[PDB]
This record gives sequence, C-alpha cells and structure tokens, in this order.
Amino acid sequence: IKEMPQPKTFGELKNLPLLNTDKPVQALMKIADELGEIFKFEAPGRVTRYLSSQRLIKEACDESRFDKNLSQALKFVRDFAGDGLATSWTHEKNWKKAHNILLPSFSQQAMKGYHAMMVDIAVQLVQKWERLNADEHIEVPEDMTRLTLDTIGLCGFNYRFNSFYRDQPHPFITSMVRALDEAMNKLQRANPDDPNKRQFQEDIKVMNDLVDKIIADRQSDDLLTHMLNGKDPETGEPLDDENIRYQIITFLIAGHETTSGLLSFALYFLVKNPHVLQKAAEEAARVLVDPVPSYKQVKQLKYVGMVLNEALRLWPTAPAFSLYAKEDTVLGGEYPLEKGDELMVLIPQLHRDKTIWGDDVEEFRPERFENPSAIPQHAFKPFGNGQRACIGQQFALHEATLVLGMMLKHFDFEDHTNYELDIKETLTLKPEGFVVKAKSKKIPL
Amino acid sequence: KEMPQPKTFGELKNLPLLNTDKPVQALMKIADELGEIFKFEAPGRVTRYLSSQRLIKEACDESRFDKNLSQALKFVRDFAGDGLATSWTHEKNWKKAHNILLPSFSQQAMKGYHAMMVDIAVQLVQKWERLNADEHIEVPEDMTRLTLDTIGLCGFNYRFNSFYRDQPHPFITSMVRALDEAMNKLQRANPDDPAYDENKRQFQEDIKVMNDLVDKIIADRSDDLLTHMLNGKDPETGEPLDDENIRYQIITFLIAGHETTSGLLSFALYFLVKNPHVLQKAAEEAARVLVDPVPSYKQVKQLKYVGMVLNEALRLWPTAPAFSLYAKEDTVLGGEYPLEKGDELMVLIPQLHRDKTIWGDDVEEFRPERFENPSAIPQHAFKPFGNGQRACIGQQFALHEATLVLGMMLKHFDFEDHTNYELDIKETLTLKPEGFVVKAKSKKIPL
Ligand code: HEM
Ligand code: HEM
Ligand SMILES: O=C(CCCCCn1ccnc1)N[C@@H](Cc1ccccc1)C(=O)O
Ligand SMILES: O=C(CCCCCn1ccnc1)N[C@@H](Cc1ccccc1)C(=O)O
Repeated sequence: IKEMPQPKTFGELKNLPLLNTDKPVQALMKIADELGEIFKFEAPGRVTRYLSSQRLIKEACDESRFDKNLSQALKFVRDFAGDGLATSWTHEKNWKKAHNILLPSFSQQAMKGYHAMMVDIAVQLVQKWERLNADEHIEVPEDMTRLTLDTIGLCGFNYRFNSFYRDQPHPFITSMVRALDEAMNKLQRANPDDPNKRQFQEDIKVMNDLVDKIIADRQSDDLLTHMLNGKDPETGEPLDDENIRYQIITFLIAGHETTSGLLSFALYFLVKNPHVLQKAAEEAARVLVDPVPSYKQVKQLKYVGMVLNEALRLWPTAPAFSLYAKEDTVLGGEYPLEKGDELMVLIPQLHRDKTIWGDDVEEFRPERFENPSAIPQHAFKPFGNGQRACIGQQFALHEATLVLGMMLKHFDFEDHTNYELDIKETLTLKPEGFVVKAKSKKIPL
Repeated sequence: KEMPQPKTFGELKNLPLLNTDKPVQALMKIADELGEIFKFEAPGRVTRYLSSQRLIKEACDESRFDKNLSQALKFVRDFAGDGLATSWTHEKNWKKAHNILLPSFSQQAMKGYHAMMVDIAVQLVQKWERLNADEHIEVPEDMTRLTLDTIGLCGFNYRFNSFYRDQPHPFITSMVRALDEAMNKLQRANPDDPAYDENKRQFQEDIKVMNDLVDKIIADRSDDLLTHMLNGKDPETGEPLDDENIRYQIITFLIAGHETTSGLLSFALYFLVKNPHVLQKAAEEAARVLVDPVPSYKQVKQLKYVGMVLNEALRLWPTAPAFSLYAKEDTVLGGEYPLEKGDELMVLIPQLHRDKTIWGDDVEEFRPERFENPSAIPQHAFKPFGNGQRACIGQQFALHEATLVLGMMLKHFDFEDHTNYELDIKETLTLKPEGFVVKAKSKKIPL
C-alpha cells in the first residue's frame, strides 16, 4: 500500500479550518502543489481524497468503479434544487427520467432552434458597448452574467430577465450569493443550532416566486416545453410538477453562472495575450460576414473554440466534482478504497498536470487544442464525466463562441488598467473586478 | 474572377508540364508566375493549385472541403489499398483504423518507442564515429537507413538492419521504379497499348516483393503498432481490423513512416551547414541538454531550438509537398472563384510556406526563430502535416525521432560542407536533397 499525504490540522477540527477562506479552490490547488497527486482531507464526520493527476483521475472516471457523489456543496444546493438533474443521485428515479426527457433539448436540432434567441441577447450586449461614451469602461463579469442569464431565460423558458435594462443584479442573483455565504459560514460552526436561518428560507422563496411566474405564463418548443410535455421512453411518464420546479431552478443557475465565468476568463486571456487576440479577431472578421451570425457560421469559429477550451483548461469555472466507490477497489495500484469512500476531482490541478501538457502549463496557448485527437482521455474534464457530465456543454459552448465571436468582430479591446487577476469564488470561479475598454470597429448590425 | 492557367499543348492541355523529373518545382515556378491560384487541366481531369494562405485557410475548412485522392494517391492505393493514407474519409476502414491506431501515437506509446529510436540512433552515431579520415557521409542515404530501421523496429519489432548494407533493400528500389512507371503512365494516351505489357509485368513483381516483406513481418509476429493492428478494437463499432486491411496498414506505415522523415533530417542538416550561426546555436542547445550518454525522452522534449530548426526546414521544403481536397458542396472560394460540388483543389505546400504576406520579405532565409511562438503564426499558414482529421497521424513520431537524432548528431560531431554542395532536390512523391554529402569530425564524446 502507499500512505496518503494530508495537509496541516487544527486539533479536533482536523482540516476543516483550511476551507475558512474566500478562495478555497485556490487554497486546495496550493495544497495539491505541495502534496502531489492525492491527499486526504478530513473534517468532523467526513473524509475525502483530492485527486490532481490524470493517472488517478482516469481511474476515478471509470463508471463501473465510481459513481457521482453529492459533495457538501451540492447537498447545500439540493436544499433548493431538490432532485433536479445536477443534485440528484444517479440511482434516484427522477435522475434518469429527467435525463431521458431533457437530453433531446440539447440536440443539434435544438441548438439550431435556440440560435436566434442567443443572437437576440448577444446583439443587446454589442449594442450596450457600442453606446458607451469615450473613456467609459466595461465591467466584464457583470456584463457576461447579464448575457448568460438572459440567454438561459429566453432560450429555455421564453422569459426575459431584461438584464441590460438594469444597473444592479436581479433579486434572484443577490439572494443566492447571501445563501451561499451563509451556507459556507455554517460549515465552520461547531453548534449551528445554537439560537440567519430565516434569510435562507426567504432566499428559497424569492426563487420560487420567479418559478411560478415562468410556469403560469407558459406556441413554443423550448426547454420548458419539453419539461411540461415530454415523456420518458423508459417509464412512459412525464415529469411531475414538483420535479419540474426543481429543474427550472437547476437550469436557471447551472445554465448561466459557469458560462459567464468562461466568457470572462476568455476575454481576460485574450487581452493578456495580444498574439492570440489578433488570431481570434482575424477569424471572427473572416467568418462572421453577415450582420448577425448564422448557426453554421458559429460552427466555423474553430480558433475561438480553441480559445474557449484553453480558458477552461486554466480556469475551469466548475472547479470540482465528487465521486464515491461503488465497491471495494484499489486506486492507482497503491490506494485501497472501501465501498462508499469519496473522491474529489480538482479540475484546475488536473489541467496543470505537466506529464500530460508539458512544462509550460501556466501559459495560455489555444494551439494546444488545434487537433482534438492529441489530448488523452480524461486529461481535460471541465464538463465532468460520463453519464453525469454536463448536459448543457453544447449550449454553453455555442453561446460562448457566438458571443465571443461577435465581441471580437465589433470591438478592439484594451487592458487599460493592467488588470491583476483576482479570482472570486462562489461555487464557481470568475475574475473579480476585470474591466476593459472597447473601441468600436464601426461595423453595423 | 477568371482563373489563370499555364501554357497548353492542344488536346493534351497542361499534362506535358508534368513530364519532368521535378514536377513540384515546376509547379512552384508556375505559381511564381501566375499567383495564388491557377487552373491545371489534363485529359479527363481539372484541378486548381492553391498557393496563398488567404485561399488555403478556406480550403482547410472541413465543413466545406474533404480530403481527395490525387492521382498520386490513387497510384499508391493500388498497393496500399484502404490503408489510412489512401482511404476516403467516408470508407468504413478509415475511421475504424483511425480509432484503432491513434493510441499507437499517444505519449505513453511514444515513451515506449523512445528506447528503440535510441537503438537505431546509436547505430547511426557509431557508423559515423567509425569512418576513417577524409571519408564522407552520404546524408539522405544514411537518414533513410535510420528512419526505415526506426519504423521497422518501433512499428513492427522487425530489424531491417540497414546499417549492415551498402545498398538499399530490394523493396525500396522496387518502390521507386513502380512510381517511375506510374509517372510515365500519366503521359500515355493509350496505356492499354500492347507496347506496355512489359511495363505492367514489372509493376506486379514490385507489389509482390513488398507483399513478400509484409508476409515476413506477419510471420515473425510487444505493445507496438502491429500489436494494435492485430488486437485493437474500434470503440465505435467494437470491431478489430480484418487481415486484408492490416496488410494495407503495414504497407502504408512502412512507407509513410520513414520517407518524409528521412527527407526532413536531410534538409535540416543541409540548412544547418549552410547557416553556420544557426548550426552553432543548435549545437549549443544539444550540448547543454544532452548531458547523458543517451538522450532521455524528457531531454528530447527540451530540445526546443532543434525542434524549431526542424519546423523551419519543413517550411522551406515540406517533404510531403502537396495534398488534395474536393468541395463537399457548391461553394465560392475567396469571394471570387465559384466551385461546384466535387471540384478538386491542390494545396502547393512549398509555395504556401513562401507567402510573403505571412512570413515577411525574407521568406527564402533559414530562420528557426520564426517558430518561437505558435500563437504568433497565422492560422493555416504552416501545413507540412496536412489538415484536420486527415492530418498526419505520425507527426509526433516523426518529430520526436528527428529531434532525437539531430540532437545526437549535433552533440557528437562538427560538420563540414566540404564540397560546397549545390542543392539538387530529387522528387519521388516526396522531396530530398540528392547527392548531399558532408564530412563529420567527431567531438569524441562516448556513448
Ligand atoms: C462553461 C460552462 C459550463 C461548465 C464549465 C459546466 C460544468 C459542469 C460540470 C463539471 C458538471 C458535472 C458536475 C458534477 O459532476 O457534480 C455539470 C453538470 C451539469 N450542468 Fe453544466 N457546465 C456549464 C454549462 C452549463 C449549461 C449552459 C447548462 C444548462 C443549459 C448546464 C447544466 C448542467 C446540468 C443540468 C448538469 C447536471 C447533469 C446531470 O448530472 O444529469 N451547465 N456542468
Ligand atoms: C516529417 C515527416 C512527415 C511528413 C512531412 C508527413 C506529411 C504528411 C501529410 C502532408 C499527410 C496528409 C496527406 C494528405 O492529406 O493526403 C500525412 C498523412 C499521413 N501520414 Fe505522414 N508525414 C510525416 C511522417 C509520418 C510518419 C512518421 C508516419 C507513421 C509513423 C506517417 C504516417 C501517415 C499516415 C498514416 C497518414 C494518413 C493519415 C490519415 O489520413 O488518417 N507520416 N503525412
Ligand atoms: O471542494 C469543493 C468544491 C466543489 C463545488 C462545484 C459545484 N458545481 C458543479 C457544477 N457547477 C457547479 N467542495 C467540498 C468542500 C468540503 C470538503 C470536505 C469537507 C467539507 C467540505 C465539498 O463540498 O464537499
Ligand atoms: O501534385 C501532385 C503531387 C502530390 C503528391 C503527394 C504525395 N504524398 C502525400 C503524402 N505523402 C506523400 N500530384 C498531382 C499531379 C497531377 C495533376 C493534374 C493531373 C494529373 C496529375 C496528382 O497526383 O493528382
């Protein structure tokens, strides 16, 4: 066997105070840098093991040996997302049922149907930036969140959040950050039930109000249509009212936060790497020859897609997923695991494995993705694994390629503050305070 | 726009322009005169030769264009069948063999090949260490010895033992005379004339001799290329390759796995001895990195400047000089040249690599520093390994072998261009510098 490294401990609290930080993922990456491809992490009543090497993670992604686990973060999310797709166990009846019902909503016939509504929101973004005065700047993650929230609202539910008509974020968004802030605070409390609880219940209510409005309002053929009318071929059943509500909550959050982070990181890397920005902008100008992009044109933005994958390599905006051992098994030939033992896949560290990518892992080089065939299996996992992989991957990448393509077509960008990367962590990653200036190329829509 | 076209010969159209020993260089001269695109007609065929990055970047759009079998590849297909290089993308055996063989070029596999590449590379170094004073090196001959032995050993655990022979193996000589016959046949108006019965008989003998080698390799039969051919299963269909296609893959990899790589090493050494400042910089890297008696896999990955030398040699003289494409549907090229579904294109790689709007005015100068940063190179400007899903499956194999061998050469010898060699590019289906010779003075560093 092989004894597993473990970071510094705090008495009876074990490793738990290491998570008492604003940037826990980045703290865990630093621990992985020090301890290597695997380390144990203990809290009162919990043990897990953080994996960082492709060698171990490829075994963890073997679905015959490991299944998706609900991390403590996902168990928190489950308090309001229920048995929606992202917070259900694979063995719960409603996972496979909703999976079968909703997977056609992300087929290529479906993406072609969403395209016009994605363009609707993208044009609003371009128009906002065209209308800024001289020396005004862009708050990048803020505007990317406006775009991605509006896109999932419109494409999925025919609901307009109208985020570009607001200077502050919507009630939904603000409350959910406070609930998450509270959730993380309660983790470090020895006696949580000591006479805070009320606000979380209030936050669960704001989201239910938007969900009822979306349902009552609903001829359309979008995500909500399939939720309300689709039947699972296996059970022959449609989703029930309770699970539909959970899916709406699930897709409103999962359908925009990570995609906003991706667009924000991609633009960050472009302005920090002018050779790459020039190459991406040349593609956008050459391919996007019409006032609004067509579906087929977006599919031709190969280098823009490479930029997005390389941004996901360095800063995968959903930074981890969790697994449990289905039976007793031995990991890597050296770490015996018992049935039910948990693993965490630390995606940013996997993506920095020098034995896979070479020694220059910290450099932003979209050309790594010029030939998809050259990447080993399970080396690149920003969308999770297997049957529990991200159902919205094609949606996110089509939206982000379209929008980044239009951004590069219509503006020159300046890193006017020489922005120093500052990664704020919710359950996802984004570059806090990232601002740029955009000079219009004066190309009409 | 009306497409330029070179001079014609009546009903023979442009075909007599290819009746030359150096057709690629003839086509480059035509491209120099006519520009980024020209029509080329023969009896029963029309194609268009592209030379600018502006047009070739569109041709590399896989939604609009797919790999075409040129007449040269149709010739190779007479004995390479539906192997990887001569199959159409839509033939079942292309994707099937692609999925089965791609793991044979993963980095776990390359680490497995490294020791066998070192085996052959040491034989090269020892041959040159053992030359007497004032003896010289026949460069393309020894590079072909090395690359043939390397693909034989790494791919099939078969030793050609080329360093034990003063003349090439029979199949190599067999290969070229078959090609010579094929290229003569282009010019024949009546190929089924009885006057060419003798020519056909010899072609079949050649296909037999190469096939005799394949039988020997299979009869002999590790975790190598042939292992995957015989045991791998395509994840999509769940099927292994059948015996007939395996034979075609062996033929394919025996040829594709060594000829272009020998040309690359030969051109790289040519450019180094013609550019002493570059040679000194590469030799300094080799001395700094290769600190052990034999290079490690990791050390080869660290020969950064040597890798740039190889890419710059591929820029000026890409040893696979062209590839062919066809339009998947009606489309317009460059906004001005309308194409119909099925219309064919030829990508003239040496001319693409001389596009002054991409590389600057010094395109003919050998400057490996052009390749310091791949992000600084425009998209589709550099295509020595083809394009897209039909790009060279052996690219990393070729570059690892050539970097290892060139690194060891630079570590162990000083080189002299003692004849002031005048570049003379011999054309098969690939390019190589004929008659290139050097003298090597050992630095007396043991292995
Ligand atoms: C760049 C953007 C995105 C990233 C990086 C991302 C990442 C991920 C990851 C890593 C998982 C697996 C999590 C786990 O195993 O616990 C996942 C699952 C999921 N994602 Fe995404 N996602 C993105 C965009 C989207 C979009 C646009 C949607 C909806 C339109 C979406 C909806 C979902 C859902 C429903 C699941 C759960 C799937 C299931 O278990 O059946 N995501 N995502
Ligand atoms: C410097 C050395 C090399 C060069 C310049 C080169 C060049 C090329 C080019 C341009 C193509 C595409 C041809 C077309 O589109 O018709 C190609 C394909 C191919 N090459 Fe290479 N090659 C080299 C080394 C190798 C090696 C070492 C191997 C085998 C170990 C190999 C095997 C193949 C195969 C099998 C294909 C067909 C791939 C497919 O269509 O699936 N080549 N090569
Ligand atoms: O590491 C992480 C971050 C994972 C969140 C990703 C969420 N996502 C998925 C798709 N889109 C977002 N989380 C651990 C922390 C912990 C470890 C031990 C003990 C207590 C807490 C956990 O939640 O269990
Ligand atoms: O230009 C070429 C040379 C291409 C050879 C590439 C061979 N290779 C590929 C991978 N490794 C080697 N070939 C044309 C010539 C022709 C044009 C018009 C009419 C008749 C013949 C053709 O073969 O079609």
